[PDB]
Amino acid sequence: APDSVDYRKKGYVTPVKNQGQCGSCWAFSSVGALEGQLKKKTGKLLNLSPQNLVDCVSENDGCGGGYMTNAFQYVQKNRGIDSEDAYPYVGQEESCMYNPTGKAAKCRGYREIPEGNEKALKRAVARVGPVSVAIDASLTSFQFYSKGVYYDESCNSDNLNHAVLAVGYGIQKGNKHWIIKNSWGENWGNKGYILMARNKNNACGIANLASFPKM
Ligand SMILES: *[C@]1(=O)[C]N(S(=O)(=O)C2=N[C]=[C][C]=[C]2)[C][C][C][C]1[N]C(=O)[C]([C][C]([C])[C])[N]C(=O)C1=[C]C2=C([C]=[C][C]=[C]2)O1
Repeated sequence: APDSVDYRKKGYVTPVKNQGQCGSCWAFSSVGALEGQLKKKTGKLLNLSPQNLVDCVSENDGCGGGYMTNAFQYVQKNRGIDSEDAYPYVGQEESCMYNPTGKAAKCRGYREIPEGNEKALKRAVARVGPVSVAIDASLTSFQFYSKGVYYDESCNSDNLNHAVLAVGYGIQKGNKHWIIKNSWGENWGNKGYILMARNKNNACGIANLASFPKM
């Protein structure tokens, strides 16, 4: 077989989604990883509730931003995360209204990939499934990406400002990459996804704050 992987072909990744005017990328990145482990464990692909996270992970700041680890920790000690269906995404923080009745998954903690180590991230994506990663999506070059293996010498691995999901990795025009599921609607980039540079000195800090939930 090939030196690459794509969990979209295993039905691990739900349809692209759109944050709207809410800094909820962390929530979508978290839901993404959770959904992947859920499919892997129960064989059912399902959208988990990003709003549940936005309104209940108090260690984060709702539409102000957050970390995926805090999100996984929350799911763990809250002993559950509601499904999208049971806790719709309204794109604006409101009081926590988590309901045990709509629980569609749980977490048993999380593991973090060694900072800046793309080989470790590769192994993780291989062993586990979709992995949450943080990146530098400042550059306008990132803003209107549409195809190819994105790479911009101007990216700053120290400037992590967006949270997304790594659902695979491979090669293209002889370009090693990471298969990234963004959350700015299917309309953005190649159907919501974007291929980012791999083994290129940790371009855009793809491996500086990666993690996955245990389930
Ligand atoms: C996320 O929604 C990404 N948006 S964005 O609009 O998609 C965008 N992305 C890149 C460049 C420009 C626009 C922007 C900001 C909100 C949000 N980002 C985050 O939540 C990041 C996530 C990664 C760095 C891990 N984290 C925070 O901003 C953050 C973490 C916090 C916090 C407040 C309190 C506690 C933890 O903010």
